[PDB]
Amino acid sequence: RVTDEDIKERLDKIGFRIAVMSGKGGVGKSTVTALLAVHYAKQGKKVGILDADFLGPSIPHLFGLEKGKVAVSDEGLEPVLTQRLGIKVMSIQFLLLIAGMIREFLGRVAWGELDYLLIDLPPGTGDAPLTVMQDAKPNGAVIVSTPQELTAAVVEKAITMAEQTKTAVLGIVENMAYFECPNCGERTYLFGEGKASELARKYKIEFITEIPIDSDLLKLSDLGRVEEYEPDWFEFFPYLEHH
Amino acid sequence: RVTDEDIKERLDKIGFRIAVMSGKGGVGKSTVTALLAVHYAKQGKKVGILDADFLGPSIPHLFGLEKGKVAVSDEGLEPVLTQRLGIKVMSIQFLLLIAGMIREFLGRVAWGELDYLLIDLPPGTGDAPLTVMQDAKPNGAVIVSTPQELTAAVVEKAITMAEQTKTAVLGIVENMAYFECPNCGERTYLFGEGKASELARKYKIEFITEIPIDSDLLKLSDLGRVEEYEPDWFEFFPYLEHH
Ligand SMILES: Nc1ncnc2c1ncn2[C@@H]1O[C@H](COP(=O)(O)OP(=O)(O)O)[C@@H](O)[C@H]1O
Ligand SMILES: Nc1ncnc2c1ncn2[C@@H]1O[C@H](COP(=O)(O)OP(=O)(O)O)[C@@H](O)[C@H]1O
Ligand SMILES: [Zn+2]
Repeated sequence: RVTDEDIKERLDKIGFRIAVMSGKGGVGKSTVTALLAVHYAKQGKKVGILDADFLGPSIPHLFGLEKGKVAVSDEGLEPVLTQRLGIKVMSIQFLLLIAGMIREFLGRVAWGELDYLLIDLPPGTGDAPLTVMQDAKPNGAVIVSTPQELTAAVVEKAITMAEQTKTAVLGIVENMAYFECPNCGERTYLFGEGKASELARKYKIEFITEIPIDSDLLKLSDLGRVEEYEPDWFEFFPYLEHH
Repeated sequence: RVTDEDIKERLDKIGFRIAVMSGKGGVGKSTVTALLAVHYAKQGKKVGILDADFLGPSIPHLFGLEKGKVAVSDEGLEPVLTQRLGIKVMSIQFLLLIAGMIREFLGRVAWGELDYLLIDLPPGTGDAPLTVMQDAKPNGAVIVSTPQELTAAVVEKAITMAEQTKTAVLGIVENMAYFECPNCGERTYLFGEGKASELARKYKIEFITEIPIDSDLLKLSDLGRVEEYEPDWFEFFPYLEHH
């Protein structure tokens, strides 16, 4: 119902809008989203996450927000805040077609004044995540995918979408690329790993990162305490002017 | 189109029909299917695989069968054989609603005389994999799922389906449960691992196995040479009368 100009006055308080996509599911898009929200929060920045993954909403579960309950004030629908860092989260999970539901998350929700709003788009490069791009129109987007699945095609299907909304591709994250034995510190690289840096150099992308399969990030993700995850794989993410 | 009694004379040559299900995708259902077909083939047994995963058919790709091409003889639709071990494979992939397509794979295809016919059901415990059970009616089925997702509920949704077709639950496979550093041999167990043996003991299941995240099985799976994968995680699978 929210007017297309009603969003304007709402997002005018959001300094930068980042979108997190993936060639598919399992790649770990939502977990990465979480870590980029935690990265920016721990730095003192005000972060907001807009869970746009209707298929499989894992954002609320990563921050122990199973207490799905949306309250409404003058500002509108109050997004539940994570306890530890206080990051604002809005997911349809808190409500026990889609083109308009994101329009509402952008106009009715009270994101207040925050520097970043990470949008956790649905998996894939199809229309589903396309519609969200249309109404959101992020300033930057991050491509998330596993090593064994980081084709130049997919990476290009991404650079493609970012065109229909004119959104800069901020970087590429190669999730679950290697493994480090805590016993000796050895690193065993999975087949196809290393394809991130090459694609990035090829398509002129600035940021690149390789998050290994960390048994700890899996432990805390399930317990809903992903905010206590100490290792920061984004402690090199370039400045993004959020004025 | 095949009559429901036409299958009878067809499956009368198949000694045992095993079904491989999963609480969802990514769990590695199709890869496990492949290894159980390779396990039985390397032992001299005649194996047949019926790729029933329309959503994401990975069986043909695991055996380098991208040469999708179904030939038809007196016997009917000739299933393409894997080069190394000669396992018969039938997938809709070789053809560039579903309730009847499996009926055809059971009546038109020429499985000849084989001891085992592994069926790679679609992911999940919904209706999709249910319909396949109705027409197939396996003698045994194997539950495949990741450690972090092996709830007693899901394990029971399985024991449930096996009832509507009266099919014995042969065992539970905990895929990607741990990791072994080839440097020192250390084992790092992922969060939630070990839930297989417990569920099994609880529900009275005989076979149980834990296949670790093996960078090698990932290498050969992509190259379409999963038949060269030397480690046998089924070298303890109980005998199964297939006369
Ligand atoms: N680096 C990692 N190490 C270990 N487990 C991981 C890692 N990245 C993701 N996971 C786990 O993989 C599963 C899928 O990731 P998820 O973020 O849910 O994917 P997506 O958003 O595409 O559906 C979850 O159990 C998640 O916690
Ligand atoms: N033990 C393992 N070690 C490494 N990679 C694995 C393992 N099991 C599965 N994989 C990989 O995980 C992905 C998903 O498995 P898949 O069998 O395709 O799942 P599903 O049958 O449920 O669709 C594939 O890339 C597969 O090769
Ligand atoms: Zn080691």
